Amino acid sequence: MGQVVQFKLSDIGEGIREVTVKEWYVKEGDTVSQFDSICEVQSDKASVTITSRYDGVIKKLYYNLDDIAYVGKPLVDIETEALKDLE
Repeated sequence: MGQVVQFKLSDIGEGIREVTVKEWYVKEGDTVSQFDSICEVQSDKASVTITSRYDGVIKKLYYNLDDIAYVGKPLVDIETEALKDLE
C-alpha cells in the first residue's frame, strides 16, 4: 500500500524492432478497471493486450496508439493490487 506498478514494453526483444500501441483505454491521472485495460499493442507476430484484473490509478502516460514503445524502459505507472506480473 503506497506504491504503483509500472508497465514496460516487453512484447519484443531488448535489441530488436519496437512496437506501438494499438488500443488505449486510459489517461494520465485516470483510473483503470477489471474490464478497462490500460494499453494494448499489436505486432505482426501476436496481439498483446494489457489487462488490470482490478481497478488501478494511472498517473502518467507517454506513448499513445501512434507512439512506439521500446523494451528496457517503463512506459506507464499504475496502482494495482499485488500482482506477481511485476512483483
